[PDB]
Amino acid sequence: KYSIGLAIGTNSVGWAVITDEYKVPSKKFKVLGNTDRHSIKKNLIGALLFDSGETAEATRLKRTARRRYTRRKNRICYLQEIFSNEMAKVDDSFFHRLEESFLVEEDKKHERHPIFGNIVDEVAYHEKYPTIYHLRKKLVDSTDKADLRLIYLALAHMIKFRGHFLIEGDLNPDNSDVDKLFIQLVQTYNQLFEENPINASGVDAKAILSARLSKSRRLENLIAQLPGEKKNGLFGNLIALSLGLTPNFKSNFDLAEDAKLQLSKDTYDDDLDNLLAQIGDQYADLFLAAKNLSDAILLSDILRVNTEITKAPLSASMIKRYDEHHQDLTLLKALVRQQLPEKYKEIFFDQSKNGYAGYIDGGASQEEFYKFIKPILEKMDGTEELLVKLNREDLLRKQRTFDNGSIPHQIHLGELHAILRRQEDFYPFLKDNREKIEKILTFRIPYYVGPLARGNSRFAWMTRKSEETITPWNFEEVVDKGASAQSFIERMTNFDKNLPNEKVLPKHSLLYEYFTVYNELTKVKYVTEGMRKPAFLSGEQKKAIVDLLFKTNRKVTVKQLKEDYFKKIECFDSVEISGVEDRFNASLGTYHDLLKIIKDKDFLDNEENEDILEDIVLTLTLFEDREMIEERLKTYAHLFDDKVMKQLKRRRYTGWGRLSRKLINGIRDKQSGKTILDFLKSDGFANRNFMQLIHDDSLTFKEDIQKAQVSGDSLHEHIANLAGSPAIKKGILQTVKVVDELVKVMGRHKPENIVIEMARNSRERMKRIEEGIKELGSQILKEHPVENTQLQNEKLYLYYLQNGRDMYVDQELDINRLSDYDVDAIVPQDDSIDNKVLTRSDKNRGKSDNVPSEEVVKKMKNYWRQLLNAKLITQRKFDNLTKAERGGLSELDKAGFIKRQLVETRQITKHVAQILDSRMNTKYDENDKLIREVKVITLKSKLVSDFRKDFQFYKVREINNYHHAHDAYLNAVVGTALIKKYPKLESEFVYGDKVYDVRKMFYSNIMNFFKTEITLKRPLIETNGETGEIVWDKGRDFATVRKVLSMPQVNIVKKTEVQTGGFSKESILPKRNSDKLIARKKDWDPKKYGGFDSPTVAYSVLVVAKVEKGKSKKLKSVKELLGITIMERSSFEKNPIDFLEAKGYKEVKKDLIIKLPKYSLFELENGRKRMLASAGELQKGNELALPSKYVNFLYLASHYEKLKGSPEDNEQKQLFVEQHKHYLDEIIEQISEFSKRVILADANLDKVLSAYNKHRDKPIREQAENIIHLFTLTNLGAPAAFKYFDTTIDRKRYTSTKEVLDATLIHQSITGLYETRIDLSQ
RNA sequence: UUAACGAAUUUAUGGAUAAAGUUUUAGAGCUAUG
DNA sequence: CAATACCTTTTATCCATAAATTCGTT
DNA sequence: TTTAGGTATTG
RNA sequence: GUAGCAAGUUAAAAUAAGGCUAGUCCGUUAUCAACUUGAAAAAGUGGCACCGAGUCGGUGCUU
Repeated sequence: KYSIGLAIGTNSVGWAVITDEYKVPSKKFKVLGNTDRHSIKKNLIGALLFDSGETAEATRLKRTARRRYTRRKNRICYLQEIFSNEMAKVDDSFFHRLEESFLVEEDKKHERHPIFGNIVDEVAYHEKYPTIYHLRKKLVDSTDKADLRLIYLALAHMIKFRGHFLIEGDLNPDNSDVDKLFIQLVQTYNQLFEENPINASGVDAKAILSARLSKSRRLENLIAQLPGEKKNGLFGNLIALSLGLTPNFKSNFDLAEDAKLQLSKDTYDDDLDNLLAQIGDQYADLFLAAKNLSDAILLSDILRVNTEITKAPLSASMIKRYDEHHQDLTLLKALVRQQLPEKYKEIFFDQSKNGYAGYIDGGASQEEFYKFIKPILEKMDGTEELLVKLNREDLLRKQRTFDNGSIPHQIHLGELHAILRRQEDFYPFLKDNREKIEKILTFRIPYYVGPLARGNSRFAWMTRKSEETITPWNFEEVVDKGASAQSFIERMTNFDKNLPNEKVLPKHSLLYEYFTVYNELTKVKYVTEGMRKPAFLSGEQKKAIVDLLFKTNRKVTVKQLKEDYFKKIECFDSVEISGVEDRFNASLGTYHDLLKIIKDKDFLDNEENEDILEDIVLTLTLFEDREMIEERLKTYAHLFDDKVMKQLKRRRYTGWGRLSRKLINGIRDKQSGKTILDFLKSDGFANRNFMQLIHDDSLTFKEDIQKAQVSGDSLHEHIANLAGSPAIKKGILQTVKVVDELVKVMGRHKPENIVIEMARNSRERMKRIEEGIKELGSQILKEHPVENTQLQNEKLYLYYLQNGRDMYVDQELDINRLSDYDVDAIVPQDDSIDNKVLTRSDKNRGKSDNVPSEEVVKKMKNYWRQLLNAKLITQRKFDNLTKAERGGLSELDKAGFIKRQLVETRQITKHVAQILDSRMNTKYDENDKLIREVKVITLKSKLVSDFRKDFQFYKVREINNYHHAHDAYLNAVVGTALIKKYPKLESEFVYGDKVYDVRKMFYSNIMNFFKTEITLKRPLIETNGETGEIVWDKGRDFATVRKVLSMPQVNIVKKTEVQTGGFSKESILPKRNSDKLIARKKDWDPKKYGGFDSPTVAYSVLVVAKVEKGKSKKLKSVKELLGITIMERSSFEKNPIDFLEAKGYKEVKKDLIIKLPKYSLFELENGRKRMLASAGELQKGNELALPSKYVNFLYLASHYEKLKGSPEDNEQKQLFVEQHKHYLDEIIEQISEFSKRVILADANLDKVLSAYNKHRDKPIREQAENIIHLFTLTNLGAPAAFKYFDTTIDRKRYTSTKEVLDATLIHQSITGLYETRIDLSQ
């Protein structure tokens, strides 16, 4: 006797209940608690607000760095352990000095100067090496035995910050000059080729090779310069190889098989010698030189500066930055003294000012500093070098900046190696550990391995050869690299849907291939002259046709079936094939790829081999790493020739199948003894399909399957499995939590109907006209020019693609008056450009029931073709216009018109249906078939969207929040109505499998029967034709829908949420004497070191106890709100009382402590409502019930997108504006009584009241839209800033929570209907 | 996901890296003047 | 107190799986 | 990409 | 303490407090009104009809 309608969203679930006669019911509700209100009446319509669901991405990203840091302190710890023994010979407490660099001298346990204890040599250190980058160059270059403490600093500084790993392979410091490497490339080529020598001469390899241009475009430019050799010539392939590329040297040597080489792809160190052996080892000396050039080019963009003098280019690159910075500072500091020496104190001494003082000591960024001084630079003379350096963006540069990290880790290794090479002569431990120390810089946990766990990480999957601790140097022996890489993909590979305990098989599985071919073959029927009736293929032919045609060629066409098997083997001269399409969809693609390599067809058929062949494709599909395949396949090398194995490693397969082995060949019928595959051949004269095999109550598969699946799952996992945005799953879980409570209210009765709905270019318009009159060549673009912002007006925009001519009339159109001209939909209602057309009269097409008539098509069949070839209309736009010559819009073509519109295409909503439908219908009849008690309808969102605009139920989002329940009411109404008159469409809307045909087919505008009068008659009492059931009464029902819409009480609930996440604001705050300064790590008093600030408050707790007051220390009873933070929450839950006493409370009444989560609800005094927004802040209580005539008004007053509808109704819409023009004073009057009652902000309303008095002379459409902003003052929520016209009005925040503590607390259930009220007294 | 196969984008989940920011300390501030 | 103003770490790179979505095919 | 709660200081 | 002037670019150390299961691991996603029952997961609990509508009000019947 009822129906539920839902409207699911991101931040809200909408819900309304509808009757046979479409009233929304009401009911008296009991109220718990100590308050005198023991019952309340509430309408069975509402909505549920909540904060959006948050994606794990933000969180995971924090996990990367959380690890990235606990792995970097570990990398420096590895350096120290090597030095620890040897350094103690040099400095007893060098490292201890560093560990404590952060501690203040009062807390420091050693000397204050780290590199050396003494103040005197520490000064001279910075005196000679102002940057580490300075020292790095010295540590690379000198031959002198430099102090061990310094060597550590340079090396550790490279290991602390490596640069990136986006290059594999090695680069060298020697390969910097491309010409010196280029000539070495030519120089070698002539020491090998005395018959066709080349020459360097006058080519600029440096500029040409190292350019932003394409790795191809640079190629052509170089061979163009040299005397004219071919890109295909040997030299070009060598130039091509050096530029990252994939040359084919087969052309020059004319080898039997093509061999191609890339300098990023792995197959290179191998590919050289496999090709090189045929040519000879002498040739290799060339290719290494070509590789060398490639490395010169690669780092050519990264180290742009000259670097010939030193082996340490990067540090040299810094030292120039520091020296340039120093030079230009003096010149700047000078030139300001010279001409403008009044501003200089602001510039170099004021930290706040984004000056150089702000740039260094203040927090000003390089972009902020640059912007700040660019004006001052151009007021003083000599500022050219300075300014050309500022547009270059290289002026007074810091050394460590955002743009580093374009640096690849290799060039650091080049300096580390150089230092290590220098000083190993002086320090023995260095020579031994040089390999061991470089690996620290070089190592990187390979991603497929993952976090190195000991079963104690949810994320980790790796496998260990020995249970011992992992260092970068023993990684290979302890970590089972491969099996991790298999576990790596396997944990993300889908499971078998039918049997979800077993892993899915590889897509190219040989077993899967057969399964896939025999399943298409079992349903093949052949008709021949001899036979009376068509018959399925039998067991021999399936087993014969596969052996005969599928093993012979890759794809099997139907013509091959009759000629190659039917005629040749069965000697049937003519036959007809019923089941299959033209070619067999399935293929034995793995069979043949395998066949060619091993060349042993006998090997492929012995079922003794299936496990051996399956494993190769499992290992062949799974693994990325060429090294790894070999370790796995070696087990098979005895069976196979040594040449065979070489090809197998090459073949890679990508992709995962649909079904497990256990499903196809494992599961067996207890009675038949046969498997699914074995039933797929030889099923008897009745040959059954795969789906058919599972769905036979006689066989054990329906009994075996269901045993595995029930073994079901809880809702969270049922919900979490759903694919799509994690925030919209919150609305889904909540929307199903909503439905479950509604049934409880209706006396645990199930409802018959359920309607669900979920809701979901400025310059583009200029270019489809720009180029469409360039191919037209017409001057209508020049005759009238326009701007890019105008084209969101429909009628203006249609003119331009049309060229000013009517498709229905063929005449030139006036530019000024388009209001009289109609926008015409090609198909009677689509509002897109694909189906919209602009003509003076929409009747010129002919019958408005019909497609534009043959009379206009004969006039304009050519003109719309000019517009297609100029892309001024789309083929769909054209094909719908032209369709009048293919018999017009066919009944089945018109069926495609409406049917496509009605059904929800979105896969997520469908699942929502199963969730509800399978959660509603539990009973099963005596037959296996399901009992369809509740009908789950999924409604499109546009259908209701037009319904509001059509039928005077206009929606305005921001005045109020009721429109969410309104959207649900309107979904329950339009849905139950559409299924009441159309059970044939039950299958199309409802999740039910029932059955619907397309054949039936007069108007393709589905939304018509509601209409009392329709633009060209319908009775006001509607009934289904066949059953006689009365479905819609236009006179009786439409009043109740406006009556329901215009209701002043709806349940609006904000889901209460404990707050989770980060402890506090992330910033480090400088030292302070505040007691709100949170310690960063225990030993650091934030007053001395600085700490955190601004904790997030998880939830507030209510405390009634005594505290000490005054020097008197008299205990007096206080009742207040304590804010439990996230950091605090752990301690609090263990012992609330002890935790409380530490906060200062005494004599705490434990029983009465109430944990108040965010958004908690309090009613105080005259029924104004306050939401607890924090321990110390509050949020707005109630939503303002502006009467419906205004909502309908303000939507029409706002004059939404001008007017879309028909112009004759639009005049009435315009008339409505003026007739109710005095409402603007009534609207503002509505707010004031609502403001005074609930909102308690007089301060603001008065400037508001004063603002509205001022703009009475401004037009209504301008005035009405600005009035809308004002409601954000009344909106339930958080105070926020709004502006009227030109006046910004600040927010009024409620910085005290006193008033709440003596009020009544409202605990509300998910719908809002069940309550428990608690009056608060001490 | 279509029939059925492929391709691509986007979103979801995960791994391995990088460069900045922020905070305390170390980089003897001097010269007139109480 | 309650106004009033101010504050809130960011930006890159590579690899993988899966759905959903909108293109293609012989 | 802006929300809306901490935080400190004023008239 | 004020006025003059020199100066600045670099570094170490922390990067959610921290936890035990001490791993080159883990620590910001999801989930949550209330009350009874539960270690949790989870289960349990709230008569109806009519006239009406500024945020639910009244009446009749049962209770």
